Formats: sequence, C-alpha cells, structure tokens
Amino acid sequence: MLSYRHSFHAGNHADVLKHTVQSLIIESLKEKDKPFLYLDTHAGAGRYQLGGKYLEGIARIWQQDDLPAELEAYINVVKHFNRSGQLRYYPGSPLIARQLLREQDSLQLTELHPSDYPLLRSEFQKDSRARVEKADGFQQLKAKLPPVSRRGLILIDPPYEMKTDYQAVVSGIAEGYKRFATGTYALWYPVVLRQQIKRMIHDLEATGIRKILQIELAVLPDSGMTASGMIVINPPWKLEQQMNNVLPWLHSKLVPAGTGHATVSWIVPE
Ligand SMILES: Nc1ncnc2c1ncn2[C@@H]1O[C@H](CSCC[C@H](N)C(=O)O)[C@@H](O)[C@H]1O
Repeated sequence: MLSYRHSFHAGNHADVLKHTVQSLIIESLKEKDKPFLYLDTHAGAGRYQLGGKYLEGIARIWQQDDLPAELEAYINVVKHFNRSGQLRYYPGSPLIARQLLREQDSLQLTELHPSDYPLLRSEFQKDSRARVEKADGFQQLKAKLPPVSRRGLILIDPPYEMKTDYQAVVSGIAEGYKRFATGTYALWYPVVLRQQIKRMIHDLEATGIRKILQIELAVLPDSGMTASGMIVINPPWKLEQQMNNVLPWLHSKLVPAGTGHATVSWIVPE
C-alpha cells in the first residue's frame, strides 16, 4: 500500500471543492471566540510544488476578478503562498487550516506515507498549536475525540487506494460521532464507481446519524474520476446557502463546457 502521492493531484477540481468547503466550515467555527480543534485524519504533505490537473482546478479560479465572497478566505491562503502572482505552490488542507485557524485553536494531523510525513512535520516545526503524527488516521477518530475544547471540524480525506476505505470512513465516522456528536465531520469521496459511493452512503444512513449534507461537483457525467464530493455531518447553518451561492460560479469556471453538475442536497434531512 501507500503508493498514492497527493502531489500528483494537488489543486485539481476535487481539492478546489474540498478546500472551499473546509474553509467555509472553519470561518463559521471562528464566529465564536471559544477555541476549536481541526482534525485531519489523512493530512498529506502539507504543500505541493505545482511547477498537471491543477491547471483544470485552482488555476481556473484563483485570479478571477469576480471571485465570490464564499471563496475569499480560501483563495487568500492560496495567494499567501504565491504572492508573485505565479502559481507555484498549492497549500493542502493542513496549511489552509494553519493559516485560517486562530492563536487559540488546535490542529491534530496524521499522515502515514514515509516520505510525506516528514514534509508535513516540517510545515509545523514552529507551530505549537499543532501535533503531527505518523499514524493511522482512522484510529485518530477514537484517540483524539472529543477535543477538550468541545468544538471542532474533522476532515476525513483518504485516497481510496485501498478499497477498504469505503467501509473504513463509515465505521470511523461512527466511532468519532459516538465520542463527539456535535462536531462537524467532512468526508471527501471520489466518484470513480458510482455504485460504491451509493453503497457507502447507504451504510452511512444505516448508522442512524442525522443532519447529513452532500455537496458534489462533477466535471463529466457518471461513467476514471468524473466527480468528487463532500459529505458534511452537522454542517454550519449557513453552509447549504453558501454552496447554493457559489457552486454555479465554481462549476462554470472549473468546467467551462458545462458538462457534469454541481449539487447540494441532504442525505439525511432535518
Ligand atoms: N491509514 C492512513 N492514515 C493516515 N494517512 C493515510 C492513510 N492511508 C493513506 N494515507 C495518506 O492519505 C493521504 C490522502 S490525500 C490527503 C490530502 C489532504 N487532506 C489535502 O487536502 O491536502 C495521502 O497523503 C496518503 O499518504
């Protein structure tokens, strides 16, 4: 295992949707002064040298003059790592959180790949808010929850290299939710095999967990990876409307020909 490297995919359309949603959840959590935890089970290397799927993702939005307000926090982090105006580095989920989180907040990050873990550690060598471990991310849903702050965003973002991930994300969410039922859980998934995503969502419904939102962006109709999504348990109350505001613009820029779709809907509605 562990042959996947996120550097091959960083900044693609999936990362754009994923990090849009991650950023909006973090900004909502920051509306209250009380600290919160950011927990990243499959954290990656931290930052990625781009120079090419990023050309069809982040490159198509980060310098647009009419950037929706819902993208400003995210795109400002991307600009922070590229102040020359040239697209050279892409900040992964840990660096988006590192820049958006406040002094009082905490980060718990895990990465198993033996070359990418040390790169991730280096990004946080002077940041006492963060802990970085070379450990199984699914175990952290038991070990690190609930946070003492009793507030948090948990991002579960595996590569689905091992087909066991389709079941492990549901089991892992169930274990995390048992320990921390008020947290916001954001699960990223690819659409390579639609029926396996339907199977996964069926298993998730069967847990009995309520308030489950689904955000999906497809660059092509169902048929490699044609789409990806974010399943969000306990979304901030504004998230659905924020996505209805921003998904049409996002899909039109990421997919100029109009193929595919961009939807927000409920798996388990209120
Ligand atoms: N069991 C496991 N525990 C922790 N990390 C794992 C894992 N299995 C695979 N990985 C790592 O999971 C990552 C998925 S890509 C993660 C990207 C990151 N969240 C971002 O948005 O920037 C890869 O870096 C891979 O090495």
